[PDB]
Amino acid sequence: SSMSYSWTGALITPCGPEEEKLPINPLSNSLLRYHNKVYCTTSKSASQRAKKVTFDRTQVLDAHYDSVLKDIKLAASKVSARLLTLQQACQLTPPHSARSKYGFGAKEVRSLSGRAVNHIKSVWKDLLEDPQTPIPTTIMAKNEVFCVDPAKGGKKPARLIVYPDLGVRVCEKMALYDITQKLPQAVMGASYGFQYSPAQRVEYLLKAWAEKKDPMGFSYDTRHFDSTVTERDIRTEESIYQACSLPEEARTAIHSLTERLYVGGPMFNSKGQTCGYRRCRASGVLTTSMGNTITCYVKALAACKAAGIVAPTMLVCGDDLIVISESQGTEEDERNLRAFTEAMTRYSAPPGDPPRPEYDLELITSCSSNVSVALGPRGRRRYYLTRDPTTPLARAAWETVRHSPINSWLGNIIQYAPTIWVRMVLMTHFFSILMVQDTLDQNLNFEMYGSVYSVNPLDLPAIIERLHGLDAFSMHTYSHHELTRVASALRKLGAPPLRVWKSRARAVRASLISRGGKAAVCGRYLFNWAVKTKLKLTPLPEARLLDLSSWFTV
Ligand SMILES: [Mn+2]
Ligand SMILES: [Mn+2]
Repeated sequence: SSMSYSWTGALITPCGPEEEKLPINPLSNSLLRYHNKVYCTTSKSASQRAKKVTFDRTQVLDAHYDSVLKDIKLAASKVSARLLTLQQACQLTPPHSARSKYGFGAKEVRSLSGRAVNHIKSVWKDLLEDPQTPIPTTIMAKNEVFCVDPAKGGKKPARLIVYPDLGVRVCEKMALYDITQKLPQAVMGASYGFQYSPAQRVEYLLKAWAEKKDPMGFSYDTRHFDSTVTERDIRTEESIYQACSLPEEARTAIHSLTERLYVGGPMFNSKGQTCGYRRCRASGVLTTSMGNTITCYVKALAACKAAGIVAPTMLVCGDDLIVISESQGTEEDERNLRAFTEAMTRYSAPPGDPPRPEYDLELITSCSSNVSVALGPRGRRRYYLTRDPTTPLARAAWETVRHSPINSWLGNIIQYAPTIWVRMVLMTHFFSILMVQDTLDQNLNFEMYGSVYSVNPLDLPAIIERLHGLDAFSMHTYSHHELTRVASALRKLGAPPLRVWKSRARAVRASLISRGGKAAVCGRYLFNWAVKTKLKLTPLPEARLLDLSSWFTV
């Protein structure tokens, strides 16, 4: 039926300047050596991406899909959602959000400037009055950093980002922001993945695994998910939104945004030239995350019915899915997963990599992470969330005139504090850098799900205990998979091996302790793994007074 995109031949041009690596990387050339391997995706590869995601979608639904969709609409109907005032929506605009073609930017929006408020007022009226004229969007290449993979062609091409003007983005929040805060939990409950901290995610997956008599689990991820979303998927998303109790003015704007923006529209490059036409999800609209997660859930739950998955417990984040279910024996499990994949392919969610049943929790990777196991000194098994450290380490080494990688370091330290690579490598490097700079007490930003939280490095012990438990400071015996992966990624990036990081951490620890105060607490808690004679760590009173509850929610 419909093509995901069509193209005029105009270039996807850069949105301003694209940074050069410099001949010296002074903050990370003591972390790793192979800086040649660290690269940033740019508009230069945007055309290769465009080719890869342009294809004809043919979508065939069935009675399982219809039954699931009915249950989801009924679940939606329990939600009451309100319009945000124009001013409320204005003040949720991030401080550096891309400015408007109409001579104002995020600063004016956040301060309720007269010019910006009046312009947005007219954008909203036009939404209530015109349910049809397509809204123009800008297309740009995502700039993000990876390590070269020769096994996969060297450098990945940049993702495509598609977004409307700042005035429209404010209007989207007026109509749909409150729905984004309520709909996913309402239709998915515990299956909604973007409500869990790493430790809570682990706990959820362990609980599901344990309650199967004979558990089987698998992961599923869709190839180029946004381009596989059909105009009919998007209209079905509106009908799920419309299932909630909404004032009529919201219903009118929701429909108008769907027909004029969400289902498709023309795309212009940063130079204003017409560039193509979109008939799929625009990654950049307010409903991208919620839409992906709900549509993924509809298709996946229906495909579970198609395939005969027994007693499925799901975890869905965007287009990432884990299903833990009752095994029917490996032979039927293999067939069922093929049925699952075939059904998802009919629903227009074809697989990136073919899914495979697994019977060991460590071997299932979803949303770029997996559960692993370490011991204490106790022999007591402790489970925690980890991931391949390759991309975390590459981003740790991106340094330009415009970009400092230190927030990146801190983010990984916070999210993956129990891991051996954070504890021995990133933590060691982080405190070493900040000590030599004498900036240990200068706050840094932790960035997660579009929010920024101010963090003082010297509070990391309390933050980590609050998020991960004191066990995060005493994991002893890591798993074979995890040791292999971490050693391999350090070799791949030219970083010192773990034994060298141990020697460095002994020195960092001694320096931290010698400074007394909070710094000494960092040394004793975060680097207890480094010394032969372990100190007995006790609960930190400050951790009880931390409300980190919004850090890993939307
Ligand atoms: Mn995907
Ligand atoms: Mn994915």
